[PDB]
Amino acid sequence: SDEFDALRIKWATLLTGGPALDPADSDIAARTDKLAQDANDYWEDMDLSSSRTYIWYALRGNGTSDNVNAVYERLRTMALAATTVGSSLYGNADLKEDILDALDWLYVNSYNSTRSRSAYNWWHWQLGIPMSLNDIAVLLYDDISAARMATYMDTIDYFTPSIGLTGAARAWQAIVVGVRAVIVKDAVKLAAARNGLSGTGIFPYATGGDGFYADGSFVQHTTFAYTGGYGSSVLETTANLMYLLSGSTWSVSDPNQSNVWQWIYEAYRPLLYKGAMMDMVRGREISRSYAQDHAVGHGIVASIVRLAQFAPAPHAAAFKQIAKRVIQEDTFSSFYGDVSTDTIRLAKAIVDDPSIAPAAAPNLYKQYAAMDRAVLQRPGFALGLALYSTRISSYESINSENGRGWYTGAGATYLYNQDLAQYSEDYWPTVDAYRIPGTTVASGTPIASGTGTSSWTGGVSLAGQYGASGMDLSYGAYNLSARKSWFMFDDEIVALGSGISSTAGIPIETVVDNRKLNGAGDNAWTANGAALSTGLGVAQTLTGVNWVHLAGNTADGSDIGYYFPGGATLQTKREARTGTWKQINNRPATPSTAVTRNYETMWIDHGTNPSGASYGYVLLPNKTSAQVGAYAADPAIEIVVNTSGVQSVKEKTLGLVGANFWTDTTQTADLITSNKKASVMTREIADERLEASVSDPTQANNGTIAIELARSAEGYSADPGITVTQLAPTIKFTVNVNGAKGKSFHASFQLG
Ligand SMILES: [Ca+2]
Repeated sequence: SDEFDALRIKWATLLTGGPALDPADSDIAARTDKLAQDANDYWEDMDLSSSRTYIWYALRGNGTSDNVNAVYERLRTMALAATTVGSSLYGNADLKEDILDALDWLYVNSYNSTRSRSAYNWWHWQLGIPMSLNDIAVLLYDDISAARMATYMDTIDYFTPSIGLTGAARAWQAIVVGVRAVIVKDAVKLAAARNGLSGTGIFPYATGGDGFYADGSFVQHTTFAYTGGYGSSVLETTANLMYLLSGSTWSVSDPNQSNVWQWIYEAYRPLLYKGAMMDMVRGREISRSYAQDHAVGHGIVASIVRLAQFAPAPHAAAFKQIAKRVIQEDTFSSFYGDVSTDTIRLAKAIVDDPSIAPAAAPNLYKQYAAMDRAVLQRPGFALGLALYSTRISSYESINSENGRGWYTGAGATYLYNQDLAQYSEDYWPTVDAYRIPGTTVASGTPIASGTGTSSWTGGVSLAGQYGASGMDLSYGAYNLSARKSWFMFDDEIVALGSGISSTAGIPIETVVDNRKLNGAGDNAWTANGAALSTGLGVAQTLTGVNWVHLAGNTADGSDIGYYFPGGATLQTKREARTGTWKQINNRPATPSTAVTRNYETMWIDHGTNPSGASYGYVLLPNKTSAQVGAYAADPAIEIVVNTSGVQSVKEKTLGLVGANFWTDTTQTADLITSNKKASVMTREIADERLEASVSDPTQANNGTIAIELARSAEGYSADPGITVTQLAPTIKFTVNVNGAKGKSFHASFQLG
């Protein structure tokens, strides 16, 4: 034997779980049965005639990349079932041979070097198919003759002989070149595969373009927030290749590989909520039925488990603790239910190890400035905010996918609570895409896929504990502008809207919320203390509303409260909406089955052609009806200002004052004065100290932000970049934001 055979067997185990794959393990056996069934189902439908014109009738068309890719996937599934201990197909020679004959038929009639490397869809021809074929070759290696291996591997080398792309594509090329290298035993190619990981969009942090950013963000395709879509792919592929090579002659030696640990801590951990990977960072993949938030999260944990296998201390350990917690948290979808048998094996080992304790749940406010995203994690809930600007696109839609993604990133708020299923169970193909929670739009009117014309999108973070975001709205498809802010405190989030103006001639509205209800659509809900009808199909206007309470889809942990300072008039409707995934993902393989989900939708009508309109509401997660009423009677927050010049909210109980200044002119919000566009938050501890965080969300200020605070200080300390010019009678300092890329600068002043 040689180190190649050693590596080959290493990858094979990664695919099957290995010989020690305890078939007695409940979950393993369950997974191995689902596997064997799918294989049997395909095998029984195969056209085994030597004169066949296709492998499967439902996937015919030797030139349709979508179909060919699917054909290879099936053959891959069949191979696994034929090589996974415990499978009812393990070692079945007939299956093995039928699979190899299929590959030969495909080589002759579809996948070979006479085809164009760039024919639609190039992705299938260069990455998708090779990844499946390599896996098959590795699994049925022993039963593959030289003559056959040649046709398989020679074809892959033709389509993808090297690594030259970036981000996910580059990683996919690396794993393609790598596994083939192990198969044909090409040390040169194998080394190139290893080096591939050091390229753009992978190990090294990006300061622009595709890749992981130092602030935790992930971008793909230049302007799209993609941590949970393409980022998940880079993570999975990077983890699989690193683990494979680890300890071998071609182990990854690039020091930047430690960046990988940060992706988990900073890029993923904050965007996970009890097993779900937030959709706001999944791009057009939200329109994929097989990749709903929990299915995706399970994939990310699988990757964390893969890294735990070779990562150094104290990372391997932390990875296990994070994985454990997530697996225990997700009571919607069994983590073991949709991951590899090897993942299950390595995961059960972590979960069943009493010495490993579940990591603490994240608790913070984080500003993903590089990708116009922000997140708040608290006990019982998490709020995700998706924005867009001149740097980040509204939404992505290519290959007929995500056709209604319009407002999924235009000031859209995503609330995560104990209703783990909220965004899964066909939320995307049924929800009214024109009414994404938190957004302000021209009623029933879409917008284009692309960046905006405003750079003021981002926010400030106060020690990662609290924060505030803002977005300068101005759509290109039609006329509509506004200043939208969000202030994230401890148990509430305050959304402010000002200067909402339009000449479009289309009724303008701001969505307070749009939640998928229980199967019966009978969730109880109240307004000002009076129960509201729970019937489906009923529309109703609520006038002079101070507060609304909506009972969650779980006995507790998912209720949502809404407080309206100064009262409001809400337009609402509870209805059963029908749709199909094909409607938002028009690809041949997409299921067209109809689904029906219930929704409670609430929004503010700003009328047609409003001028300087505004709004203000507070999201009170998990509070009961009584608690919302109690809050409403003596609210913890207070709106300091809500003009097109400055939006400011104070949180009385915490001594917090947040303010978003929208212009480059001196303005004042409570104790805070700023001379330029800025996002600011202060925390005042009576007669002791005043904390302050400042950021330039535009990421375009090449000088400073001059801030003044209406308090007299004795002393201070501040992050580099900040220069204090005065402490008494008032606090004055400037913030050097040239090249800050939307980061927050902190300062703490000793009052006295
Ligand atoms: Ca509070």
